[PDB]
Amino acid sequence: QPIQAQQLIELLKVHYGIDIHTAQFIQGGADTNAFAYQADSESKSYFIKLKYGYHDEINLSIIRLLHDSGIKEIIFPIHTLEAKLFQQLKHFKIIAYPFIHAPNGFTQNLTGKQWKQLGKVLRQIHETSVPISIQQQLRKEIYSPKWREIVRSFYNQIEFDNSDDKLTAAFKSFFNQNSAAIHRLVDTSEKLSKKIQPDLDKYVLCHSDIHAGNVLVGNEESIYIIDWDEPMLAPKERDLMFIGGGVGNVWNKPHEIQYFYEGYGEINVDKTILSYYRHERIVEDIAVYGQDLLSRNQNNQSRLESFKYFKEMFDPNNVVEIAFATEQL
Ligand SMILES: Nc1ncnc2c1ncn2[C@@H]1O[C@H](COP(=O)(O)OP(=O)(O)O)[C@@H](O)[C@H]1O
Ligand SMILES: CN[C@@H]1[C@H](O)[C@H](NC)[C@H]2O[C@]3(O)[C@H](O[C@@H]2[C@H]1O)O[C@H](C)CC3(O)O
Ligand SMILES: [Mg+2]
Ligand code: NI
Repeated sequence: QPIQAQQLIELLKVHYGIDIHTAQFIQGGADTNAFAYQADSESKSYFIKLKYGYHDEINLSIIRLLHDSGIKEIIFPIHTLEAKLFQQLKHFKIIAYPFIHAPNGFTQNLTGKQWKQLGKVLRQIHETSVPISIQQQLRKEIYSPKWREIVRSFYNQIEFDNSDDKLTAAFKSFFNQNSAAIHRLVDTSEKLSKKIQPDLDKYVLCHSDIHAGNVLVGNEESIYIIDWDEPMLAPKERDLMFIGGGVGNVWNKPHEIQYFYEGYGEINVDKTILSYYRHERIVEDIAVYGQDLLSRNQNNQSRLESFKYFKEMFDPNNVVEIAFATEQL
């Protein structure tokens, strides 16, 4: 909600030379730095992002590399009048894209054919060669204990309190009920991290967060991998962990996993790194949701979501049960 309709309209007119007659702010949003609007002209619809991050230029750098590489399953930004993929403004950055109406994977299942196409495209991304100038700017997999420590710092905080409101209490209670599994996730991630032999030579370009929510499933063959904010250099397992990973209660049907590899190309998958990620990723979520639900912070309009998502992870056939089900790797 930084600017208003008629304010974005002028900014798009001045910097993009586009004549928009209607623009609406969109809900959801990543949070903090991340606003999204739908702006329409007489003939087209645009999806506008007003970012406030730092890596936006290096990430645009990655889709620029992917577009050069011939990957069509990505939404290429719209050029500013200065031939740039983004317009640097006073306090924020503008990034326009054409508007894609397809629903994400949490709502639309992929057909066997689309599953093959996703495997084919992920392989393409992984096989993509990255210029050393970009590799030096991309974060690398260093198996940081950062999130495991934060979750542990929670261990000794889940105790009855009078200052906590209903939400905080319900969270501590839920935490206590699943304390065993929570420690197991942290311990298994820590354990597996030491069992892994870091071989920088086997690191490929990874999306790092390619679950169903980051896939727009259009008609057919018109699917799109979005959310290119965390690309990194790491083992391919960083991304393969999602196939059959169960994020969002989908992508948890074993028979689709084969459809996927049909296009990715059945190859050797390190079952240990693949298991590490499935555990570590949940540890990260526990840590992020945990901090939000404990800080108490009033401006936390997110606590509601954080709690819902937190518990969502422990549901039947969701990410926790799938990570624990080693026989699925
Ligand atoms: N080009 C686009 N056109 C239409 N909707 C889009 C477009 N890009 C993203 N979206 C919508 O926004 C949602 C979140 O996008 P994403 O890039 O993952 O942002 P965030 O990192 O905040 O989750 C997607 O589920 C989709 O509904
Ligand atoms: C910054 N990336 C996002 C964060 O990691 C976020 N957790 C703080 C993730 O939450 C999720 O893992 C998944 O993907 C979300 C990620 O895309 O998004 C779902 C809506 C909720 C989830 O629990 O299923
Ligand atoms: Mg997303
Ligand atoms: Ni193109």
